[PDB]
Amino acid sequence: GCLTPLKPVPSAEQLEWHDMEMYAFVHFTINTFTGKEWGYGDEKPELFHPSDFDADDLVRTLADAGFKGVVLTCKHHDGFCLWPTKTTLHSVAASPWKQGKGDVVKEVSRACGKYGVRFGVYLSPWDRNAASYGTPDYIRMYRQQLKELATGYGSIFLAWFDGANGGDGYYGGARERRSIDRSAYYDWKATWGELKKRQPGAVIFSDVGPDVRWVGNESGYAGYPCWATYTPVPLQAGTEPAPGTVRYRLGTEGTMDGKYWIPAEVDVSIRPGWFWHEHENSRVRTPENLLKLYFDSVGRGANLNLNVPPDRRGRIHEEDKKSLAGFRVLLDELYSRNFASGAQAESSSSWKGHGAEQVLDRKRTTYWVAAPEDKHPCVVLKLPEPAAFDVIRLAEPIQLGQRVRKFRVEVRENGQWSKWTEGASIGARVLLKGRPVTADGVRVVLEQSRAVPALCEVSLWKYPVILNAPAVNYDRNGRVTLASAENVVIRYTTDGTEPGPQSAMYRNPFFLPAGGTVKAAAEYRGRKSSVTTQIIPVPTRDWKVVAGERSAAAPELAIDGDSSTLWHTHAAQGELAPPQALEIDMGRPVNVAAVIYTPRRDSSTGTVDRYAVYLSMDGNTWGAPAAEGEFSNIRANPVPQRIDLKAPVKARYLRFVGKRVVEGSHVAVAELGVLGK
Ligand SMILES: [Ca+2]
Ligand SMILES: [Ca+2]
Repeated sequence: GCLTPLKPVPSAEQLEWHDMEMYAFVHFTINTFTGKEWGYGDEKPELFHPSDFDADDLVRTLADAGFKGVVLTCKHHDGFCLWPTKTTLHSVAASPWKQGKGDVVKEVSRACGKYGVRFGVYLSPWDRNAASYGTPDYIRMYRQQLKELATGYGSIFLAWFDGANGGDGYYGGARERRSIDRSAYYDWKATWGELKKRQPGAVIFSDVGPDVRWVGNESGYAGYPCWATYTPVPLQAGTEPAPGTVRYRLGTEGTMDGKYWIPAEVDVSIRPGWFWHEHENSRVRTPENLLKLYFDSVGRGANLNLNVPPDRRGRIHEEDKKSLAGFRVLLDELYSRNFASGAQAESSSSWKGHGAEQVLDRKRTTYWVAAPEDKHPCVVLKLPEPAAFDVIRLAEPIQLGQRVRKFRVEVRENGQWSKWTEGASIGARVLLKGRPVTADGVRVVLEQSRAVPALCEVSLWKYPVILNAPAVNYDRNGRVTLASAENVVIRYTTDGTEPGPQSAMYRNPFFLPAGGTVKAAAEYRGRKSSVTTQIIPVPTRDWKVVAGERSAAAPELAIDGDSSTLWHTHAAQGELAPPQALEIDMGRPVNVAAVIYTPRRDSSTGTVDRYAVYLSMDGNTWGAPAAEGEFSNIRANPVPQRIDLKAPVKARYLRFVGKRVVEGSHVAVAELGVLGK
């Protein structure tokens, strides 16, 4: 079955790149040691002194996360080079890292070889230290740097050519603004030709790059359809397309029937900034985020390039490693069971031996092709029994072209077929997520295509369960109800320990008539979730309101357990001013140790700041205040406030006196509770 291709087609190196699916950035240079996202160029190389670098750890941590390549920023915009280049001493050769000089590029490419992951380079065309930048001599220097990187560090699978500029820089002390004709300065054709002479197996990235294109954003999403084909058009009509001179937002979806084959890379950072920042340790993308990113990039037909910036300790930070390990666990669960492996494949037609069955081995080299006859080609998978799934994966033999243009996927439930998902492009691969179904039949219908269609993979998958922390709710009876999105086991503790994997399971609403602390956690297939911790106050069903201004709002709205219900003293007669008091008969002698005041959410009107609480056992003699003070920072942060008693008191009657407020001049209590440890 030697079938006729559909121009354009990818090359062998582009096919390998596609099959990689995903790979990593490592933004690491002197800016990592300045705190800047873009360096100026005046940095002393003294400042590149990573304490405890270790490249094996770096590459291994990335490879365990499933990334198949590492792209190192060998020189970023600041112009400082991570290897002892012969073009400048604004390199590691000047740094105290190592006795004078080591070589980060050598170590990272060596570890990439050590762990079977590809190695690629980023060499910023815009050099902000080279005093020759703007003159042809900088082009000579840049060509020598590219030769050095492409001569002594093994195979390079991708070279990353950033088209971004921005003008000013140190430029060897010039401290000047320089601009270059981006569409002609770097003379890209010859530089890239020489590079691909000494690295025939490499792939060129840039906004136009003859091999891989930029997705046109840095937020981490390609657009569906994300055609691999692409025809760059310039920003300024007439100029010649080049990195930084093309309508780049068009690179988010590609071009329908393009003239060239430049598939898309989704470069995105695990953190807001491309380089390591300490104040971003709390903003590292969660594994669920990274999986969503994986779909919105890989599962749309593009490839993923996640940036993991080593800190200025020279290591991937602990948060980054935690998130990467979680992301690997989630990708592994996603591909635990292929609900198509074991199925039968049928087709509306076939051509010269490429039968339907050929889509079950997931291999991109074996494929089904329809006959140039039926205008509605289709592929049916029949399953051994109804199976629970929600994700389909489709793939084309892209080496023969990209053919599918509009397509749908129908599922068979309860004996009947209904439409489940649809789309436009397939290309390298597409992950379609639909409604969760229990089905034993899948139909892929290729509605329209320019050339006789073909598929190399049809596989079925269950999207991993998002383990959201358990909701812990309670009524005025102490009846506690735990809940979560379905199909999760919930463990819980009431003493104060953390919910270990051997803690009490949740089953039905349980009781806690003393007031305490609940800590719950969700579980599914060995993977845990965040721990919800909730303090349950004492029951309030025997509580009656003994004293409190009624002519405006019913005081029972402050002990009804609903924070969205409001007691106030803002009657149509007047804004009756503080102090406003609530005397509560608790119905039973309670051993109170804390008082909870829940203010209103939407406003700061009526919220109290200075408070007094009296306790008694007859409601007639109160005495000195049982507690006393202010609610510091309740204006900007109106949340439930806790009055811890200096010493626990046993009492039946409680008087809460709001003495004065934050804004307005009536008192407003949303809820009022009591804790008795
Ligand atoms: Ca196949
Ligand atoms: Ca209330």
